[PDB]
Amino acid sequence: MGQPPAEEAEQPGALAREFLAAMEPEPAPAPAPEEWLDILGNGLLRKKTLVPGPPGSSRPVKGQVVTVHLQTSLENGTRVQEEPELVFTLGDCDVIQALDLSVPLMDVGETAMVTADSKYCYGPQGSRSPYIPPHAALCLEVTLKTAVDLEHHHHHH
Repeated sequence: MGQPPAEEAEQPGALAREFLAAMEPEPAPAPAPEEWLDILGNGLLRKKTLVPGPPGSSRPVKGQVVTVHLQTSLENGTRVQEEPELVFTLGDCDVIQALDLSVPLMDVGETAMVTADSKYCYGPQGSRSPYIPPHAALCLEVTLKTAVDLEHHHHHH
């Protein structure tokens, strides 16, 4: 005996033969989850560690001006902007909020590819080189190469 019988009836009218088949799941190279860790758990802003800190890294604090290298691709793959070094005030929205958060989520020395909705990038804002289309999903690769402490002014409560 093979399998336990769980099939009742014969033909309810239709049958549907092997007519249209284009759903064949064959093993594809590069197993990527596609949907990574969403920074806000909102679905639009996700950070993927290419490398997550080679040495005994440290995550810069908001306030420290950190050097990021970003080269940003469009959701189709078109890299619209490249900048080998951008030093900005973390947490002070000195950048795109996607990045401003991704850095604290990044350890020093790592390179994270973040896909963030243009709304966290340059949706109705537009990017320096290309005015990035609104709510277009930006995929930016940021190298946190350096972090330096330069924030000791003011306070908030």
